[PDB]
Amino acid sequence: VRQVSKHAFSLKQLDNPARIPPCGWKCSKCDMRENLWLNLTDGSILCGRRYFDGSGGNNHAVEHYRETGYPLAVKLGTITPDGADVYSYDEDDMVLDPSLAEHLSHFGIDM
Ligand SMILES: O=C(O)CNC(=O)c1ccc(S(=O)(=O)N2CCC(c3ccccc3)CC2)cc1F
Ligand SMILES: [Zn+2]
Repeated sequence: VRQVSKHAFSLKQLDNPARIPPCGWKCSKCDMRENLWLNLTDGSILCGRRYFDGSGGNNHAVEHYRETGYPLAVKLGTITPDGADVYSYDEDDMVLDPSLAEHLSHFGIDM
């Protein structure tokens, strides 16, 4: 079972966030329109990491975590009323975010 993040009840989300619509996303740093991760601190939309077999993206979301420390990201296209795929860069694991509806509503997203 995925464990609840240590950040789920303490996450600081930045002021004056930009709204995120329900589709049309692109990585800000490359052409990818799939495997995109919404950082829950700042609403950045950046591609997933590259793996040893060539799978995955161009590491833009994990690069962004390394620059900012902003720990949680949600995989766009996985959000339903019951949850989403949430990764914690700080905790090195997929995690549950019981505050995900609040965190997504910060960006105008209705789970
Ligand atoms: O990429 C981002 O910026 C944000 N996400 C992540 O860092 C992330 C990290 C780990 C996981 S994992 O442990 O489930 N696993 C997902 C399959 C991976 C795999 C790759 C090649 C062949 C077989 C398996 C191994 C890691 C899922 C993730 F989404
Ligand atoms: Zn990218």
